[PDB]
Parts: sequence; structure tokens; C-alpha cells
Amino acid sequence: QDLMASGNTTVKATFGKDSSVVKWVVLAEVLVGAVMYMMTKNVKFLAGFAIISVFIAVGMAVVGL
Amino acid sequence: QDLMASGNTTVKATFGKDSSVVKWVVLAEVLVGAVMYMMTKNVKFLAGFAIISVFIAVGMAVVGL
Amino acid sequence: QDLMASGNTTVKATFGKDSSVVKWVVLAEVLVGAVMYMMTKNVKFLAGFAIISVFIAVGMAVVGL
Amino acid sequence: QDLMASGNTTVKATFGKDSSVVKWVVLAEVLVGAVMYMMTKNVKFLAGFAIISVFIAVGMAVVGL
Amino acid sequence: QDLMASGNTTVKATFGKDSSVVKWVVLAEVLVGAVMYMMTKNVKFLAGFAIISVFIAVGMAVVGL
Amino acid sequence: QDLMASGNTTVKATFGKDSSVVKWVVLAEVLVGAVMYMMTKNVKFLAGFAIISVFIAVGMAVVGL
Amino acid sequence: QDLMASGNTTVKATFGKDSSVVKWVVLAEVLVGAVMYMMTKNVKFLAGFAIISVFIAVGMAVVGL
Amino acid sequence: QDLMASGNTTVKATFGKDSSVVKWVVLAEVLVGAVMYMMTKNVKFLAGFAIISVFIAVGMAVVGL
Amino acid sequence: QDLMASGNTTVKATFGKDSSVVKWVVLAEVLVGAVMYMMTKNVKFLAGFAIISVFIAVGMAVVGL
Amino acid sequence: QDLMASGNTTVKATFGKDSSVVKWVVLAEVLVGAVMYMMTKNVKFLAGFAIISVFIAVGMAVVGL
Amino acid sequence: QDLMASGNTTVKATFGKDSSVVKWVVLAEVLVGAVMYMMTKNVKFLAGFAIISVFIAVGMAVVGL
Amino acid sequence: QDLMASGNTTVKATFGKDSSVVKWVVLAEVLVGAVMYMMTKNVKFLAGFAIISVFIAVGMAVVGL
Amino acid sequence: QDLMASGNTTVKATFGKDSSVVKWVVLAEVLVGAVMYMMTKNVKFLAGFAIISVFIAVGMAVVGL
Amino acid sequence: QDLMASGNTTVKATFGKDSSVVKWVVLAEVLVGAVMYMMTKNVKFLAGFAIISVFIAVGMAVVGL
Amino acid sequence: QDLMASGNTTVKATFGKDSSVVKWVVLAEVLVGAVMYMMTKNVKFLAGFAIISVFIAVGMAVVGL
Amino acid sequence: QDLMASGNTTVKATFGKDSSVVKWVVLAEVLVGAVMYMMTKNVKFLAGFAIISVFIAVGMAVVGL
Amino acid sequence: QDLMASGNTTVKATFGKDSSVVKWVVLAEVLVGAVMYMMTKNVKFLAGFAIISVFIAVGMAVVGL
Amino acid sequence: QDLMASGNTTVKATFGKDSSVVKWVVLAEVLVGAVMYMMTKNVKFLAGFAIISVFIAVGMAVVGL
Amino acid sequence: QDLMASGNTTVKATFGKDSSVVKWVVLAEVLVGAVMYMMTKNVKFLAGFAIISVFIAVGMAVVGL
Amino acid sequence: QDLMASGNTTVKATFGKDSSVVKWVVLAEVLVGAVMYMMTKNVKFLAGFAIISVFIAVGMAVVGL
Repeated sequence: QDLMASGNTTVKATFGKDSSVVKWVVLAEVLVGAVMYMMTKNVKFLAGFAIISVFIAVGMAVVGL
Repeated sequence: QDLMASGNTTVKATFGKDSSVVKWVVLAEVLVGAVMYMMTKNVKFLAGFAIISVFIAVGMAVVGL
Repeated sequence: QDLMASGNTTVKATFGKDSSVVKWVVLAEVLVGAVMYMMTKNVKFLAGFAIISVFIAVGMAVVGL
Repeated sequence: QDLMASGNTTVKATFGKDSSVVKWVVLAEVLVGAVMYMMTKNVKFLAGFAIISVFIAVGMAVVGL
Repeated sequence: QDLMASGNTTVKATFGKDSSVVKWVVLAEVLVGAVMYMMTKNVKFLAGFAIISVFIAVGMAVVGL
Repeated sequence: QDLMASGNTTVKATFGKDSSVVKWVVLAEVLVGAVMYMMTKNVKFLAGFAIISVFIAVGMAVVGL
Repeated sequence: QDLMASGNTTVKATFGKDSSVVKWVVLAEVLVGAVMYMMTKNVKFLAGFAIISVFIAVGMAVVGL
Repeated sequence: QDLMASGNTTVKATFGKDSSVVKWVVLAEVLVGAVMYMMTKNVKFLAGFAIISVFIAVGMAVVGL
Repeated sequence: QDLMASGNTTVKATFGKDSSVVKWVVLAEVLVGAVMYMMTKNVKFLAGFAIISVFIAVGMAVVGL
Repeated sequence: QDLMASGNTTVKATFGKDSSVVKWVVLAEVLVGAVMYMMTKNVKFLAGFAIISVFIAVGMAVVGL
Repeated sequence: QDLMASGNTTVKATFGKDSSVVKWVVLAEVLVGAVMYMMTKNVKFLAGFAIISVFIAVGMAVVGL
Repeated sequence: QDLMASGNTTVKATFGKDSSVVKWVVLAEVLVGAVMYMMTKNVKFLAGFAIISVFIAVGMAVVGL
Repeated sequence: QDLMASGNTTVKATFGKDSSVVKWVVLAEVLVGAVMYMMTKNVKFLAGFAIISVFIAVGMAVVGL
Repeated sequence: QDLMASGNTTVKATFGKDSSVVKWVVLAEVLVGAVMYMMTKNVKFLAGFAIISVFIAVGMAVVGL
Repeated sequence: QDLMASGNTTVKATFGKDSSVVKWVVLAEVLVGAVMYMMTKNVKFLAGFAIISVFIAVGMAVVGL
Repeated sequence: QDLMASGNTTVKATFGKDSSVVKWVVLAEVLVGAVMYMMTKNVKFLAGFAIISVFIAVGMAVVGL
Repeated sequence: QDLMASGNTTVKATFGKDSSVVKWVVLAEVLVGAVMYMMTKNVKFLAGFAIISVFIAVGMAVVGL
Repeated sequence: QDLMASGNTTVKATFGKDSSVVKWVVLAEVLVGAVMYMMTKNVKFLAGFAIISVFIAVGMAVVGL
Repeated sequence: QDLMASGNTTVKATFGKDSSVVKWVVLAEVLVGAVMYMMTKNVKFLAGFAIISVFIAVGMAVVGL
Repeated sequence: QDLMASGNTTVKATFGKDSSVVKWVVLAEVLVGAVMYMMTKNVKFLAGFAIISVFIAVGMAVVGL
């Protein structure tokens, strides 16, 4: 017998490296930086905009099925 | 099956590179600079007015769906 | 569907290039210069009176919706 | 007589070091970090992404049948 | 024989993507944000107002019968 | 059959865009700003006074039944 | 049916544009300025004395029921 | 019903244009000027002695209940 | 036949808009505010003193038999 | 029948506008101000000393049975 | 019945206008001034030494049972 | 009953007008003056050496138990 | 017949205003304050040391049989 | 009958004014001051070293059996 | 019975006036002064080096078992 | 039993009067003087170069284990 | 007859002051401190390492059979 | 009988003074310092790097079986 | 048995003295210095660029497995 | 297994010695010098223009992957 936990894993395709879910955060990332940059006017919050992106890239690349 | 996280993403069009949400901050940006410039009279707070703008541009351009 | 962040943006008209909010700072600008010019008697604080004005102009002109 | 608790242990192969079940968490791991990193923008939540991975590795390696 | 769990599913129409039940939360959403925004005056609670809406949209769209 | 969740929705009229409930927060909004402005004397807390208002406007306008 | 959130709104008359509650802050306003002006001797804290007043005026005028 | 925030407002009479509280600052005003005038020997700190006085006068006169 | 759940509803008069039970909380309200205000010295806890009062008013007014 | 929640309300006289319980807080009020004033040496904590007093006055006056 | 919150109020005599507890702060007052005066050498911290004293006097005099 | 806050007040004798604690500051006073006089060579820092001394004297004399 | 719940009430004498049981807490009170004062070094935990004592006094005095 | 809560109260002698338990905190007191003084280098944490000591003294003296 | 909190108090000898633990801070003391003196170059941080030492001395001498 | 805080105190040898750690600061000392001397060209910053050195010497000599 | 609850009490020797079970916690103690010290980098978690040890010592010494 | 809690204590060898588990933290230690040093640029976080190391050394040395 | 915490420690190779993770900070180090140097234009932030580097070197060299 | 922290490091190419990010600061460098040179007219701010450049060069050259 094979493993029955499988089937679909469209879940991947749902969460896939390019999917709906993934992109959203980046917008939030872009938003929240612009958000928090307003009050502080510190150049801080513009980071994961780079980082998160490449983070998720290798992050997803680690497994991503 | 496709990914079911999708549908609309009018959310994009709601947050889209030219949308309501985006522009607001810029005003705040323009405001808060004029705000904080008053007390300090330092030429500092006039930056992201350029930066944030082009920031969000490429920032949105990074993904923006 | 359209973006639901919209509606009014009388907020613009509230913050609009000629609106209530905008003008106030300029007075403060004019005031605070006269303010700080008193103690220093340095010709410094008479600037953004020009600058801020034209600043906000193009500043608002950048987007201002 | 042998032990009758045995048979299959495809359960292993179902939970096996590389199986369906295992990978899912990592995605969640990658997700939730990106999740919680948004609100805090603290570099914290990017850890078990390394840790959990190698954790489960030796963790599974401890027994994993 | 067919499935006898069926019949009506006016329940859908009762919970349907546009129904009574659905809308209520959004008001609460709009309310509670205005609620909690008062004490904190943090721009936080104005989110699901967007999110929940589009959330339920695709959320309902996932199945919604 | 129709949906039985309905009936009244005077609740709307109770929470309606112009109703009792709505206005209260604005006062609180006006109050709490004057409140917190006292201790800080920062021009911050005078915002949602604009924002919340127009916020609820489109916010209610999003659905508001 | 009408909205049952109503009744009294003497609360208004309690918070009304001229009421007890309103005036208090102004005194505090006048006080705290004189307060903080002592230590700094900066002409700063004499502002909302004008501002807050007219602020609350239009502020209350925005809704104030 | 009337507003129940009222009653006493002896608080006024406690803070009243001529009351205990009011006068104190003026002494401090007179003191701190003499204080800070010593170290600087600049004729500066003798101002609000006039200003604060008339300030509070119209200041209290603005509302003062 | 009429409903036999009735009779007395002195319970109302026992809980009535002006009764024993009602008033107690207000004292507690007044107390607990003074209570918690001591430790924090935050102006917070002086609210429901207004709110609860008018709250119960319309609250009782909603039905109160 | 009358309401049986009544009887005594010596509780009032126990909590009465002049009673034991009431006064205590004021001492604490006077204490804690002197307390917290020590560390900060900010003139802040001397307030409710006035406020709380008159607060409880009208506060008790609101109902106080 | 009388109020049972009473009895002793030696607590007063424990906190009384001349008691143990009261005096301590004044020493701290005298100390902390000498403390903080050292680092700043600003004539500031010698105040409540007068103020606190007379403060507590009338402060206690307000009620002090 | 008497006040139980009492007992010892060797604390006085520990902080007493002539005690250990008192004298220390004076040395610091003498030191820090010599300290800060070095860099400035301004005759300033030789003051509380007189002042603090007599300050603490009457200061302690105010109460000092 | 009399009430048979009685007899002994040495329980009182066991819990009596001066008994074993009573005193223990005070020690704990004294201990736990010294306990929690260590970590915080906040002057807080030295209170019920007064309060609890007089609390139990009138507290016991309320009935204490 | 006597109270049976008694017996030993070596517990006192275990917690007694001079016992093991008592002294420990003082060391911690001495330690934690030296601890927290390091990071701040504020002269603050050297207090209860006096205070706690005499505190516990009268504190224990209050009852201490 | 004796007190059972005792035994060892090698803890003393572990924390004893000359022990491991004690000395460490002094090094830190010496270090942190040299640390913070670098950035400020203020002669400040060379104090507890004397003070802490003699502080702990009498400090330990106060009890130190 | 002996004190178990001991063992190694190679920490000393790690921080020892001649160790790695010690010397570093001196370089920084030499550096920062040359650093800050550049901008001011004041002969000031050449001091602890002597002082710190001999400072740490006796400083370490005070205890240094 | 003797007590039959006895026999073995190798349980002691199993839990004995030096046994397997005892030591484990100390490692955990040492571990968890190093654990929690990482995230906070507060010097806190290095305590029971001393305390627990001597704690269990006298703790076991209290009875330990 | 001997104690049956024993056997293996490879757990030691698993946690042993030189084992896998031990070293990890040190890396984290080295990491987190470099981590937190970035944002603050305070020389603080480089400590337990020494301390934790020698800490665990004697710490493990205390028992470590 | 051997210790089962082992296996991989590719984690080392993942965090190894030359690995991905290590280098990143240095860039940040180089960045943040250039970052913070801009606003201050103080020559400060160019340090750990040397320090952190050699820091991590010996730091990793301390254990690094 | 290899280290999974890797992948991309386009991050380098994103931050690479010649990349977008790098150049920006230099402009700011050139700007801010011209900025701050205006007010002071001191020849100071024209430095890192050289320095930062070559700084980042070797700085990046130190590692830069």
C-alpha cells in the first residue's frame, strides 16, 4: 500500500511558490513597511520586502514538496 | 483541481499599484513631513515623499500579483 | 468587483490641494518663522514659507489622487 | 508467536521522514513565520524553518522505526 | 436512493454569500474596529474590514455548496 | 421558503449609517483625542476624527445591508 | 420598530458642545501649558488653547448628534 | 434628564480665575525668572510674568465655565 | 388561558430602573474607578460612571418589561 | 409586595459620601502622589487629589441611593 | 446598624498627618533632591521639599478622616 | 491601638542629621565641584558645598522626625 | 430547642482575632513582600503589611462571632 | 479545649526575626542591587538594603507571633 | 525542634564576603566603567569601583549571616 | 561542602590583568583619542591612555580574584 | 505489629539525595537557563542553578526519610 | 535492590559537557549577540559568549552526574 | 548507546564559520553602518565591521562544534 | 546533506558590490553633504563621499560572500 495522506497536494499549488496565498504577505509586507515607516520615518521597515521575498524563495525551496 | 485560495484578488485591485489604499499614505507622507518639519525646521522629512513613492512602485512591482 | 476601499475620497477634498487642512500649516509656517525669528533674529526661518508652499504643491501634485 | 501490533507500519511510510505529513508543517512553518513576521517585523519567526527541519531530521532519526 | 441529508439547503440561502447572516459580522467588523481603534488609536483594527470581506468571498467561494 | 434569519434588521436602522450607536464613537474619538493630546501635546490624536468618520462612511457603505 | 439604542442621549447633553465635560480639558489645556511653559519657557504650549477649542468646536460640529 | 457630569464645579472655584491654584504658577513664574536670570543675566526670563498673567486671564476668559 | 409565568414581576420592581439592585453597581462603579485609578493614576476608570448609568438607562429602557 | 432586595442599605451609610471606605482612597491618593512624585519629580501625580475628591462627590451625588 | 467598615482607623493614626509613614517621604524628598542635584547641579530638585510638605499638609487636611 | 508603622526609626538615626548617609553626599559635593571645576575652570561648582550643607540642615530640620 | 450547630466555636478561638492561624498570613505577607520586592525593587509589595493587618482587624471585627 | 492550630511554631523560629530564611533575601537584596546597579549605574538599587532590613524588623515586630 | 530551613548555608560560603560570586561584579564594574568611559570620556563611571566594593563590604556586613 | 560557584575562574585568566579582553580597550582608548582629537584638536582625549591603564591596574588590583 | 507501609524505601535510594532522579533536574536547570538566557540575554535564569541545588539539599535534608 | 531509575544515562552523554546539545546554544549565543548587536550597536550582547560557556562548564561541573 | 541528539549537524555546515547565514549579518553590518553613519556623520558605526568579523571568528572558534 | 540556508543569494546580487541598493547611499552621501554643508559652510561633510565609497569597497570586499 502507498501512503493515503496524499492526494491533491494541490495544497502545494494552493500555497505554491507562486500561488495566491504567497503573494498576499508581500503586499502586506510592502504595506506595513509604508505603514510603520510613516510614524517612525526610520529607514527600517524596508527590509523583508527584500528579505521575506528571498526568504520565502529558499524557504519554499527547502521543501515545497 | 486548482487552488481555491484564489477568486477575486480584486484585493489587488483594491490595493493595486493605483488604488484607493495606496495613495492615502502618500498624503500622510506629505502631511507628516510638513507636520514634523514645522517643529524641527530641519530639512529631513522631505524624503520618502520621493522615496516611499518610488519605493512602493518597485515594491509593488516586485510582486503585486 | 471593484475595489471597496473607495467611496468618498472626499478625504482628498478634505485634504485637497486647496482645502481646510492644507492652509493651516502655512499659517503655522508663517507664525513659527516669525516665532523663531524673534529669538535668533537670524534670517533663516523665512524659507518653507516659500518652500513648504511649493513643496506641498508638487507634493500634492505627485499624487493627490 | 510474534507481536501482532505489527503489520503495515506503512504508517511510518505515511509519516516517514520524507512523506506527505512531514512536509506540511514546514510550509506552515514557512507560512507562519512570514505571517507573524508581518505584524512584528521582528527577526524572530525565521528559525524553526531551520530548526524544525533539522529537528525533525534527527527527531525522526531517533527512532522512525 | 439519493442522499436524504438534502432538502432545503435554503440553509445556504440562509447563510448564502449574500444573505442576512453574512452581512452582520461585517457591521460588527466595522464596529469593533471603530471600537478598539478608540482606545488604542493604533491603525490596526481597520483590516479585516477589507480582509474578512474578501476572506468570506473566496471563503464562501471555496464551497458555498 | 425564504431565509428566516431576516425580519427586523432594524438592527441596521439601530446601527445604521446615521443611528444612535454610530455617532457615539465619534464623540469618544473627539474626546479621546483631546484626552491624549493633553498629556503628549503631540499633534497626533487628531486624525480618525477625520479618518474614522470617512472610514465608517465607506465602511458602512461597503455593506450596511 | 425603531432603534432601541436611543433614549436619553442626554449623553450628548452630558458631553454636549457646551456641557460640563467639555470645558474641563480646556482648563487642563490652560493649566498644562502654563505647567510645561514653566520648565521650558519655550513659547510652544500656548496653542491648543486656541486649537483644541476650535478643534472641539468643528470636532463636535462634525457630528455631535 | 439633565447632564450628570455636573454638580460642584467648585472645581472651577478651585481652579477659578482667582483661586489658590492659579496664583502659584505666577510665583513660580516670578521665581524661575529670577532663577534663570541669575545664571544667564540675560534679560529674557522676565516675560510671562507679564505674558502668563494676561495669558491665563484671557485663557481662563475663553471658557472658565 | 393566560400565561402562568406571570404574577408578581415585582421582580421588575425589585430590579426596576430605580430599585435597590440597580444602584449598587453604580457605587461599585464609582468605587472601582477610584480603586483602579489609584494604582494607575490613568484617567481611564472614570467612564462607565457615565456610561454604565446611561447604559443601564436605555438598557433597561429596551425592555424592562 | 415591596422589593425584598432592600433592608439596611446601611451599605450606603457604610459606603456613604462621608463614611469610612470613602476617605481611605483619598489618603492613598495623597500617598501615591507623594509616592510617584518622588521618583519622577514630575508635577503630575498631584491631580485626582483634587479630581478624585470632587469626582467622588458628584460621582456619589449621581446616585448614592 | 452602623457602618462596619469602621473600627480602628488607627490607620489614620498610622498614616496620620504626623505619623511614621508621612515623614519618611520627606527624608527621601530631601535625599533625592540632594541625589539628583549632584549630577545636574541644577537648582531644580529643591522644591517639593517645600511643596510636598505643604502639599501633604493641605492634602491630608482635605480629608485625613 | 497605636500606629504599627513605627518601631526602630533608627532609620532616622541611620539617615539622621549627623549619620553615615548624610555626610557622603557632601564629599561627593566637594568632589564633583573639584571635578567639574577642572574642565570649566568656572567658579560655579563651589556652591552647594555651602548650599547643600545648610540646605540639608534646615531640610532635615523641617521634619527629620 | 436551641441550635445544635453550636458547641465549641473554639473554632473562633482557633481562628480568633489573636490566634495561631491569623498571624501566619502576616508573616507570609511580610515574607512575600520581601520576596516580590527583590525582583521588582518596586515599592509596591509593602502595603497589606499595613492593610491586611488592619483589614483583618475590622474584618474580624465585622463578625468574629 | 485549646486551639489545635498550635504546636511547634518553630515555624516562627524557622522564620524568626533572626533565622535562616530571613537573612537570605538581604543577600539577594545586596546582590540584586549590585546586579541592577551595574547596567544602569544609577544610584537607585541601594535602598531596601537599608529599607528592607528595617522594614522586616518592624514588619516582623508587628506580629512575629 | 530547630528550624529546618538551615543546613549548609554554604550558600553564604558560596556568596560569602570573599567568594566566587562576589568578585565577578567588581570585574564587570571595572569593565563597564572602562566600557562606558570610552564613549563618553566623562569621568563618571569610575565610582562604584570604589563604592560598590565598600558598599558590598558593609552591605554584606549588615547581615551576611 | 565548598562553594559550587567556583571552578575555572579561568574567567579571571580570560579577563586577567594581562589577558585578551583587557588590552582591547586600551587600543580603543588610543584610537578614540586620536579619533576625537582630530575634530577638536583639543588636547583632551590623551588622558585615560595614562589614566585607564593605571586605572585598570589598581582597579584589577582591588580584587581581580 | 509494625507498619506495613514500609519495606524497600529504596524509593529513597531511588530518589535519594544523591540518586539518579535528583541530578536530572539540575541538568535541566542548567539547560533551561542557557535556554531562556538566549532569547532574553537577561541575567536572570542563572539562579536556581545555585538555588535549586542548595534548595534540594536542605529540602531533602528536611526529611529524606 | 538498586535504584531502577538508572540505566543508560547516556542522557548525560547525550547532554554531556561535550555533546551535541550543549554546543548548539553557544552558536545561538554567538548568533543572537551578532543579531541583537546589529540593531543596537551597543557593546552588550557579547558576554555570555564568554559567560555562558564558562557558566555551563562549572554549571555542568556542579553535577553532570 | 551513543547520544541521539546527533545526526546531521549539517546545522553547523548550515551555520558554519563560512556558510550562508554567517555572511548575511556582515552585509547588514556594512549596511547599517553606512545607514547610521548617514544621519550622524559620526565616525562610529564603522567598527564591528572589523569587530563582528573577528568576533564571530574566535566566537565560532570557541566551539563551532 | 548541504546547508539549506543557501539558494539564491541573489541577495548578494541584490546587495552586490555593484547593485541597486549600494549606490543609493552614495547619492544620499553626496546629497547630505551638500545638505549639511549649506547651513554650516564648513568643509566637513565632503568626506565619506570618498570614505564611504572606498569603505564599502573593502567593506564588501571583506566578505560579500
